[PDB]
Amino acid sequence: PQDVVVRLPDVAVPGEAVQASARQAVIHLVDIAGITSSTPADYATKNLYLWNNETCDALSAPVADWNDVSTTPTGSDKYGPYWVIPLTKESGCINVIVRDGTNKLIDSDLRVSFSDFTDRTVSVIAGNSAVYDSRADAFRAAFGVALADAHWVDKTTLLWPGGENKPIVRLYYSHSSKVAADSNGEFSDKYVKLTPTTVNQQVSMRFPHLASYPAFKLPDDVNVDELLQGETVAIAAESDGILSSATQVQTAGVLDDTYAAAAEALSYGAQLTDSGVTFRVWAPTAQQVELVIYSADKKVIASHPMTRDSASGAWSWQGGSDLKGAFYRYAMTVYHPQSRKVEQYEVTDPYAHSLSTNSEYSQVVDLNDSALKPEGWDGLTMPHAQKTKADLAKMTIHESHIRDLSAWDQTVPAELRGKYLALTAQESNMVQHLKQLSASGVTHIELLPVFDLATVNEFSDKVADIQQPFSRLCEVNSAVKSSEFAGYCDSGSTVEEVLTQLKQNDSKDNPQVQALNTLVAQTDSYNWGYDPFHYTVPEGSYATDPEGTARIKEFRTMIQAIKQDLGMNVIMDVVYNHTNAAGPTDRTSVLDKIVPWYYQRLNETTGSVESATCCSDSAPEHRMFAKLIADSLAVWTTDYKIDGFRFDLMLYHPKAQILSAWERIKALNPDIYFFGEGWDSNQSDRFEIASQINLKGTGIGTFSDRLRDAVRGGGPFDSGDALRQNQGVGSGAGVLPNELTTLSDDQARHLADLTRLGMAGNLADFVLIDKDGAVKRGSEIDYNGAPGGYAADPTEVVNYVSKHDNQTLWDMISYKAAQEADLDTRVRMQAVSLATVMLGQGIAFDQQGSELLRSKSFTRDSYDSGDWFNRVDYSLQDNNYNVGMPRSSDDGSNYDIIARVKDAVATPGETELKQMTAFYQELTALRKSSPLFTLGDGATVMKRVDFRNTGADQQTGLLVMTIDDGMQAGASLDSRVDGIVVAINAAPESRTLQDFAGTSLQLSAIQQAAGDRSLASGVQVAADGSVTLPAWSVAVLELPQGESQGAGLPVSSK
Ligand SMILES: OC[C@H]1O[C@@H]2O[C@H]3[C@H](O)[C@@H](O)[C@@H](O[C@H]4[C@H](O)[C@@H](O)[C@@H](O[C@H]5[C@H](O)[C@@H](O)[C@@H](O[C@H]6[C@H](O)[C@@H](O)[C@@H](O[C@H]7[C@H](O)[C@@H](O)[C@@H](O[C@H]8[C@H](O)[C@@H](O)[C@@H](O[C@H]1[C@H](O)[C@H]2O)O[C@@H]8CO)O[C@@H]7CO)O[C@@H]6CO)O[C@@H]5CO)O[C@@H]4CO)O[C@@H]3CO
Ligand SMILES: [Ca+2]
Ligand SMILES: [Ca+2]
Ligand SMILES: [Ca+2]
Ligand SMILES: [Ca+2]
Ligand SMILES: [Ca+2]
Repeated sequence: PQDVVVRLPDVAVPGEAVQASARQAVIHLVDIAGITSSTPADYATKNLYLWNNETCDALSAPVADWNDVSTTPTGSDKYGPYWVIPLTKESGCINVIVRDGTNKLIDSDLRVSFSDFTDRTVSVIAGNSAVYDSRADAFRAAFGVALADAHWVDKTTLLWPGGENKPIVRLYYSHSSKVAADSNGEFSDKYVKLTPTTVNQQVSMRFPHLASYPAFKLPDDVNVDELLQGETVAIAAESDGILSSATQVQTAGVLDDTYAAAAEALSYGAQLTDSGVTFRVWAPTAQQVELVIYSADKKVIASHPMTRDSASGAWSWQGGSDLKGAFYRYAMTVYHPQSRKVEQYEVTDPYAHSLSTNSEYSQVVDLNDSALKPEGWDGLTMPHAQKTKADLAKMTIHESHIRDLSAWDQTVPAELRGKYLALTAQESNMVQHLKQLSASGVTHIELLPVFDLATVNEFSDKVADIQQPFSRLCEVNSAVKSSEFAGYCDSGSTVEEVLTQLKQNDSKDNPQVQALNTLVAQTDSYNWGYDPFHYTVPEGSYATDPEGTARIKEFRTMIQAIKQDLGMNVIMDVVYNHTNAAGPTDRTSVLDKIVPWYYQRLNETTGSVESATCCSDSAPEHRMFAKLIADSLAVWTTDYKIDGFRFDLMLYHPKAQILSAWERIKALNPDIYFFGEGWDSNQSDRFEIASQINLKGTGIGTFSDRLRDAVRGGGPFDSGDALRQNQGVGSGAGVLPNELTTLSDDQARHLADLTRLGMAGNLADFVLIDKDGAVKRGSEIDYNGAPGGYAADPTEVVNYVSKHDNQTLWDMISYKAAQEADLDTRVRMQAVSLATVMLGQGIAFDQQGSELLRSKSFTRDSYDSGDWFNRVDYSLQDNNYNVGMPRSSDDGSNYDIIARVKDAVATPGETELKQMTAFYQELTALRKSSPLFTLGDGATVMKRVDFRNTGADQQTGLLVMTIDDGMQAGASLDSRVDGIVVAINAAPESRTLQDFAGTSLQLSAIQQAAGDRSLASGVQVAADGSVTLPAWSVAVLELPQGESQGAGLPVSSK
């Protein structure tokens, strides 16, 4: 009122000094600092460095002497200097650097492509590294709103670097337009002034990554709720009111400080009460929300302006009970900072609980209706207990996929192939194999994404699968008509048949199976599905009918068949760490359309949605997304009876967030198990991440990569010859070397430390003898510079040697096994590999089909490689090995080593698969054959679990583990044995154990029953108590328990 007027510099927008003529380019330097006059700031010291050579070669005679300053401006006007630059051809690009003497002003070897600016007349500006098409663009950028490095973090606090040490600091706002300069070049919209302040600790706690930011203070009476209705720009100016900078404002902090407290007390979605249906959606910044209501054929039949609750920021409307079954969306009117527009669009409900086909509309549903439950649903019990640490330890997971399970199975009814309902085909090969796996002690099926994914089109008409005519492929995929496979549109054979014919002439120089499959991938039904569209509705394409609630009942039918007929618990993979899209445009941007910039994690400076996850990084560190997650998990827990959840990329989540979620779900069902996967994150600066280290002692499990890398060999980044040289314990590291490896005995001995430690459950405090005979705690064994042991209890550790991502176990072994290793040796290598997991104290996890030697033709990342490369054949003809070179984009640089190694031995057939299945069932039956394998508690494991054959002079590749049921340990947990010995001999030599001489040790009953089909076939226990172990074998032995408890196998104090 008294205030200085903030404004542009009173000078017109500059035109162009010179346009370039033929064989010329022109470069303007827009001296912005000078144009707010005073000094004529001489331009003779200004100069260009121009050099050609690689990348850009269009200049005509570049002065390559770096010091030579002589290339000074051709002329100047009041807006600065400019340069006329001769060229060779005028189509191309040039390399330029801009300098004040040998000093320098644009921290970047900048470049001028003539393909963008075809008049070759561009402008730049001291500091910016951008290349503008005119001085006016540059000038406007210089004085226009840019980036979004202002953070309105609570009601009275704005963190912003742009305002540091500036007299005028203000928050401008326009409810309905962009904030911009006047007809008079002034900023006339309303504003609040910001007084410099010091940030506080409540906000330093909340935003540690922003704590070095200049803090600014808002009058205690600012009408916050009105500022968040529109656009909010932060602006800084000098004493004359001329603008220094202006940026957009990230508002997520102040939205939580303002509304989260009230909004967490509310329930969301379309909710059947007894008064009818209540709709509520959280839209704290929206200007309008209307509830549109749709007919069965998707016509508008009502549109209701909703009631905004001023405290929560949530919008609600109460309607009739006849809205049950109606399709609906929210018609939003809302400012989006990305587009700087008050957008208008219809968004489906992020709390949707049912959907129309391909998720176009959300649908009012009562999940409690018996109409959407299969008969007996409410009685469904957990076939396996999860209460105690010992209960959880017995967990043995089968990581599976809806289409992997049934797509190829001719014994599944055609219409159920690739569907939730394939699991009811009680006499299919797939289902009876799973029933057998369960019988032998697989306990858990883990489901790859069955929530609503984005990346399969649920309109069946727009989708062709390889089991269908190839002409169907051409109809729905127009790229096919314009490719080397066009001839097959009339062939009258299926895509499956065409792919089989392409095997014959397929090689590293004719990778044609992959070439056709790549196009199939775009329009088939196949995807892992790590692409969330709606978090709390079943995927529609796995239903026999994706329109409406059909999927809800079919899914639960599937859940029933796994728990009741199959006798297994059920785990869901869940992806709360990202969304499929953000912004106001994209079909699958849901959350970021309704409350823009609140649900995604943004770069502190630009405000861009980060993509470290792959995609649109979500922001689970914000309260209303934490609630969304917990409410979502609750529905899956209560309404779908899911027994546990695997968090994808769990370290992009705050530890406190996961724990808070777990407590909410423990409150509904105390035995639900939580675990997740995580290795990169790099979000440590924003909060304490949900990582392997930090989660110690919480009871949240994590995939361990330690044993995995030690038994598989190498790591996930390997390519080329490293895939072969990096043998593991499972593939003969240092005992049966191949022709390329260099692994020393020490390197091999270290892998074995990682593997014992993992078999004892990868505890930090478990004490063992290392490769050099030194005493070490699990934390003290090294895993690529990190402590190897990180857990408090073994139930915090999930062990595995194969998984959906990266190469399958069989393919790793094929990469790494010595040529002399024959097929049966490779089969036992698979079995010994898996024994380190199945006989270990950690939770046991494994890829569907390891019991069938599953291959993906060396495909490392098969998320989109279709029915073809992920084939699992429950008719036991082969293991899908050698069905073509894998996709070139991701595996092309491995074609050389593949062709070199691929044909060392024969492709596994029915005999080998059947042999492997028995090996597998033997191991899992052993895992549950005695409680000593699954002690549960970490203090119990240290007290009872020990190793032999340790130290520098160990027999390489021979793991000997003891479990004690004797007196030094406490109660006899097994009323049949006093102790157990697990001997895994991953070596070509036979080995003899003397540690148990004259002690009445004996082979386990399970292995003795399997005869010469046992992994222990050929093991002899002498009367003097020595044990002979055949090459490549796994033996489990027992101390028989007498009339009272014996002395067992006490752990030594090291
Ligand atoms: O998200 C990434 C990744 O995370 C997980 O891996 C973790 C792992 O479990 C930990 O043990 C550890 O990783 C260490 C690793 O095991 C060691 O081998 C070593 O790695 C070094 C390599 O030896 C060395 O060669 C080099 O790596 C370079 C590669 O040679 C080069 O090709 C490129 O890497 C690219 C890959 O080739 C390419 O496949 C792709 O990587 C993807 C993964 O394959 C995919 O599985 C997933 O990776 C997860 C993995 O599943 C987890 O287990 O996504 C990846 C997307 O990037 O793309 C790569 C990028 O171009 O560049 C690297 C440059 O380093 O150096 C490495 C690093 O020292 O030490 C490892 C330490 O990281 O931690 C990781 C956490 O990432
Ligand atoms: Ca131009
Ligand atoms: Ca879907
Ligand atoms: Ca696909
Ligand atoms: Ca970051
Ligand atoms: Ca006992």
